[PDB]
Amino acid sequence: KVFGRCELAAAMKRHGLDNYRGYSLGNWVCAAKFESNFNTQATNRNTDGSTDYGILQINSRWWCNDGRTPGSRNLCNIPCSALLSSDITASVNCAKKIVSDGNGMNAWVAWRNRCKGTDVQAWIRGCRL
Ligand SMILES: [Cl-]
Ligand SMILES: [Cl-]
Ligand SMILES: [Cl-]
Ligand SMILES: [Cl-]
Ligand SMILES: [Cl-]
Ligand SMILES: [Cl-]
Ligand SMILES: [Cl-]
Ligand code: NA
Repeated sequence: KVFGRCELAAAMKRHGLDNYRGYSLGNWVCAAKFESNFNTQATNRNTDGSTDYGILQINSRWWCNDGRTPGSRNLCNIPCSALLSSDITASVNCAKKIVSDGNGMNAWVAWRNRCKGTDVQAWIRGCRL
């Protein structure tokens, strides 16, 4: 599914991401935009053989199981495929564990390079939140 911007904001917000670990909703929307263009189906292969999955491009090196990332962990206890669902529950639940791991949203390299310190509130402007 390709979410609309406000659609994704509303789902993130429902699922409890707004101000999760002190990150306003716009940070999460911005992250999703630059990670997946709001596409739940987005995948990207990393150089190390791991793969990033879903709207927040969660990586199989640590966070999910895809059966093809040697030495990896599955800290969210999910098949990576669950991160591709039109239901964002698994992505949000796993993102909450990621963002609590000590580096906050710096865990998402695209958030650090494209969202951090920007007017991230723009990403939820106009939404009936
Ligand atoms: Cl947009
Ligand atoms: Cl915001
Ligand atoms: Cl594996
Ligand atoms: Cl393969
Ligand atoms: Cl594990
Ligand atoms: Cl599995
Ligand atoms: Cl933080
Ligand atoms: Na894994």
